[PDB]
Amino acid sequence: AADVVACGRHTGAAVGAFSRRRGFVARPGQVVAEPSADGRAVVLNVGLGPAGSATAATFRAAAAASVRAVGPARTLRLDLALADGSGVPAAERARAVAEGAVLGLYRYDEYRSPLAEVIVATPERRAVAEGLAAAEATCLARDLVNCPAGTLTPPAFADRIRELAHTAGLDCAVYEGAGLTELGLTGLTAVGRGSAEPPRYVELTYDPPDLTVGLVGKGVTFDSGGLSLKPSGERHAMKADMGGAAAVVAALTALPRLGLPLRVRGHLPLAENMPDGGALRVGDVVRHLDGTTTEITHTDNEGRVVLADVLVRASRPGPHRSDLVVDVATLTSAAVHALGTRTGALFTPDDRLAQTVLAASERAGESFCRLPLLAHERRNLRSAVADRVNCSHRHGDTIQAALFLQDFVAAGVPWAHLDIAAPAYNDEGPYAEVPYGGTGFAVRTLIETLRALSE
Amino acid sequence: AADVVACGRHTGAAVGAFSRRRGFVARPGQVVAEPSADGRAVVLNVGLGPAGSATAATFRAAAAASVRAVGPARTLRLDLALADGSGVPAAERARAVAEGAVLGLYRYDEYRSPLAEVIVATPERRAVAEGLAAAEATCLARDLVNCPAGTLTPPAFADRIRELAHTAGLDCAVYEGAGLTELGLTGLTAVGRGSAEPPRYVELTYDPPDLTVGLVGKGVTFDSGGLSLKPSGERHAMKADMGGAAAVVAALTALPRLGLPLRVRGHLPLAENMPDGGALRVGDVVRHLDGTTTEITHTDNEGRVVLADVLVRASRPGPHRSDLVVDVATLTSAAVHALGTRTGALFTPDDRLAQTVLAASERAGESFCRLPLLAHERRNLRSAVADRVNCSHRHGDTIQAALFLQDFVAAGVPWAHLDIAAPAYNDEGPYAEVPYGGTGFAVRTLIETLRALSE
Amino acid sequence: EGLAAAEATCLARDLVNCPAGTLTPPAFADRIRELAHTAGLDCAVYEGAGLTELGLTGLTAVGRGSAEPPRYVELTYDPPDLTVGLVGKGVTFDSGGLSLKPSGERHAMKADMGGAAAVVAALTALPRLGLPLRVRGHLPLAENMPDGGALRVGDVVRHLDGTTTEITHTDNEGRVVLADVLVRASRPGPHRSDLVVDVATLTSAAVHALGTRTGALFTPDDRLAQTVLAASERAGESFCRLPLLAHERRNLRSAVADRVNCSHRHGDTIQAALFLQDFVAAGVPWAHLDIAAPAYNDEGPYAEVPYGGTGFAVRTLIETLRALSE
Ligand SMILES: [Mn+2]
Ligand SMILES: [Mn+2]
Ligand SMILES: [Mn+2]
Ligand SMILES: [Mn+2]
Ligand SMILES: [Mn+2]
Ligand SMILES: [Mn+2]
Repeated sequence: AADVVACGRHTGAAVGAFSRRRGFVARPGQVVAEPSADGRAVVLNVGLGPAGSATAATFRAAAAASVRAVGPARTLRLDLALADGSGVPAAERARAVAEGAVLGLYRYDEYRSPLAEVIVATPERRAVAEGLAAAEATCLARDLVNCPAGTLTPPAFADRIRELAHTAGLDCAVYEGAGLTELGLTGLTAVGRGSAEPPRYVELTYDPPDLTVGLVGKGVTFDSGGLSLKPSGERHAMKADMGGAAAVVAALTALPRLGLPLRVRGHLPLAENMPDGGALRVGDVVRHLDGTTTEITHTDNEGRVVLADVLVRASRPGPHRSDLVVDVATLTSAAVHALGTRTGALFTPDDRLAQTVLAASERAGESFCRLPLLAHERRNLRSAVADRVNCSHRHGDTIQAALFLQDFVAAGVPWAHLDIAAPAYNDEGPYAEVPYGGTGFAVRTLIETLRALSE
Repeated sequence: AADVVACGRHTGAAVGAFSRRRGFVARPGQVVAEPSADGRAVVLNVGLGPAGSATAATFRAAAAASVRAVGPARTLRLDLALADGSGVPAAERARAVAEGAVLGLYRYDEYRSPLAEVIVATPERRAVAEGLAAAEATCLARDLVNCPAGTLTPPAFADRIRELAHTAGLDCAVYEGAGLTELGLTGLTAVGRGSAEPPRYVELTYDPPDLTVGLVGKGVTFDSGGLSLKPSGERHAMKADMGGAAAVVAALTALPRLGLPLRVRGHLPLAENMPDGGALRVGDVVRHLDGTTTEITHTDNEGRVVLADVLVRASRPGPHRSDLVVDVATLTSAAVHALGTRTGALFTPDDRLAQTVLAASERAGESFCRLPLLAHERRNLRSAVADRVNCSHRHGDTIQAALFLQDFVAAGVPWAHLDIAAPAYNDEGPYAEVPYGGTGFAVRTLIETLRALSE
Repeated sequence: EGLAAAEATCLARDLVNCPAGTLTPPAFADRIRELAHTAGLDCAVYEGAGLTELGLTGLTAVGRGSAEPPRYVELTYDPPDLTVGLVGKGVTFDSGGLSLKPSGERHAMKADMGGAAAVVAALTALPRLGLPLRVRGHLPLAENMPDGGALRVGDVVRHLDGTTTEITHTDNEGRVVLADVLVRASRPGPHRSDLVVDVATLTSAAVHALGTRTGALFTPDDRLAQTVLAASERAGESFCRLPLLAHERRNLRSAVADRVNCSHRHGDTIQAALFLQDFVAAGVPWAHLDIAAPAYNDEGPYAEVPYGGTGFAVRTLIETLRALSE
């Protein structure tokens, strides 16, 4: 039995006397190992819960639990997708089992000083291939987020995107120094100025021969806070503030494999936010690409300032025309207080786009909830000096940040904003298919959203 | 095989192909379950590490890991103590396996809305019986510490000690109200006054027909801080501030089973420290039983004030004469900063008593380190008003608290002080034989110390 | 002998009291060079590219944020008459780095080179005493400053022994700086350092338990412990031994590297000692002296101790080296 075989069991399914004696009750993610019938290999009995309540997430989580229980085995065959009786069709089971296996195997050992084959048993080969690709993209995002900021600097991150673009056949332009200055991304330049690592701006285009979607990803490779320095003695995953950029890049790398008939452009501002003799100051004013002005009332609300000019560039009327814009950003720390650590916030004025993103997230097994663009919170954007502030010092910053970003989206362009600060990094232990640390959150939601949009 | 049999394996010992295929490498506490040879029951292979490095703690921890992996089995036989090859003699193996099994099975489910038999296989029946008794005493302390303070009030705790004394044949006197006032325990009375639950004082004596040892246990059943109220938003196990009293009571309950030829008296001041219109005030002075005075500079350093008069009573020259005094107290929060969460502090001027307690702790597998009674820290006891303060507001409070207690021990009486604030409560997850929450720390050290003293 | 021991102590007092803007790492290296020359001690100063070649990546990473570049100095007392290695933490100014020390709390940030001061001063006294033993001083010198190019939380240092440390708090910089020096000092090689003692104003957690006038001693070697403690008694300096608790190693674990420089949990004094232990070559006896609190007296003068820099550990070291030479 190829070293280890993992069998999915719904509640009520038969297992041997040994599994029963060990307490196997088919609880989701429960794994009991036993010798195979011939005594030459290992069987894992893996719980899928009641058949009537099982979802694709159940299969995804059960696959992750299987690969975690593999021990020193060289080969693992997952039969989980062959369990029927639930409402989850075979193709969705196969896709989810494939995702969960890759996501569950993920390790980040690059900075530390025998499993050779995972096989998914199913006729749904296409679904398996899609699952593997989606999960591999997620793991790419995980690597990028986990990467120490001293390795993944803005220049190094730009180089990495260039290499990934080259592999995938994606068109890539990297802007730096004077070339960057010409673009008028004054938020990026101002925020990035304090650091010894100069900022970068990268555009990625997936453009198959077969609507144009713009993806904007916040790539603050290290967020210290700037002069409004993050308190020492509080823990912050400061290197993880490029999770939005990671999600966008990774999603873009998966599109050529899927062959989606839609044009997608990625827009990635990359910078460090550092304290320094030449750092952006509280009370300074940024004049943005659209001529409007932002007073910097708190240097740690840097992401919205960096994204502003990119949203103008991405959405402005011009050559070939981006029909809709989605931004992804580890933007706000206020959200998590209400929503908790595992749910992202979705903002959009477009109800059908909201539905498209939420349904995409459900298929992907990623938790989002929509928050309203409350008109009465615009009063908290007011500045005594400029057109707006980047920080009100009042409650409601998650909503205020969304309204701030909305100011820079050209009139009539459908737009959605994904604030993923909390779910982008897991500071608790591993659970299900999610490791400690960088999660790659939103990659799969984005892929699913782009699929629906292409249909 | 009696549902489940647990086999101890040192590194290099033979296991079946299944255990090897699962990755069993005899790592301490590693458990791999497999069917028995006849297919009718369960075998647990349990790691004991290399034979040359195994200690009694290894066996204790391996036993705890065994009982945790039992599943729904009705009977468990531990063969762990029959593994030889290590330096741990058979009797010590049996004692430790017995302790670990009971300690590992411990659960505290009283306030929540199939295992019927654990058997230890060995000829060392006496050692097993001693291990079970020591562990049962530890679990009694665990229950007392875990108990909600609203259930274990000072009056209710006094009643519980009375019941335990009655079972064991121990002489017990409970003092309350006017009877308590007569004893002159003015620290206890002053600290306890703010609460609606009145304080208690309990004396327990083990007095077999076969030296007199005095045990003093801090029994603050709930420490809010008093008027110097503990900051809300910081977590404190305020109900666990009676861990010292718990350890002393539990140790006393084990002595009749062991039949130690020594007289041991327990002295237990019990109170709540609460804010109230009538609570002890910052700047108030307590006149103690020896006529000396303490200025209350911080109401949250209440334990030393409560213990002071009890130490005078316990050590004063008088009827039958207590030859040595050991106090146990969850006293200080400063210690943990240096020593960490799993090590108690030991203070004594007596080098041979220090050695006796430390060696006892080693046998028991409880971590202590001796701290010095630094003469230059007495300057931090000075008060502008009284003979001493209960808080210097300077670094070194763990040492200062010990010196404070030393003031009340009658001249020439050997004395040791055990500060166990951190190890008395585990606020991390369970590990080895230690659960989350109340640990019963110091019970086994005390029993081992009294054994050595009786020899 | 008393005058010489006290004069060495006063040299350490001067070095600690010196404003950090005067006693920069380059200036401190120059001062050691001058003191070595007086005493007849062999001295090598490493800087820039020459420093880079040594692979002291902890020192370089910690020191990078400052405008004052780091230095590394080796001092050898080598009379014609065992080889003892002394490692001294020389952070000439510890601001905290990006994990910046809170403003409104008082810290003697210039005093974070007290360990280096004690080692240098002890070495200057040896030629006067004529002790028959070879003693090498190893002094990493740097400023820990916030800057656009400062070491970041989450960065990984790859040390001279190939092992890795994740920087979870930039204010636990001393252990990171000392790591590579301990590898260099203890590695098997030419003439062979038989034992290593490090002295460092390392930890702020200790003082909570021990108070302001007592240093912490760590060593797995019971006889070396006794030698140092008895030396301290003769010198009138207060130390207490703390255990190298095996169960505190779990708090060194990192999700990314081989270890962290900060657990954000209780027990950092012990954890820091275990961290340093990782870099001492197998079989080399080692002791660690954590003297953050007693190195600087922030209360008024008492007895023979002034306000400010105390020169703590100089006399203990001299007494320890005397006993070791006998
Ligand atoms: Mn920020
Ligand atoms: Mn940010
Ligand atoms: Mn208290
Ligand atoms: Mn208390
Ligand atoms: Mn520091
Ligand atoms: Mn330092």
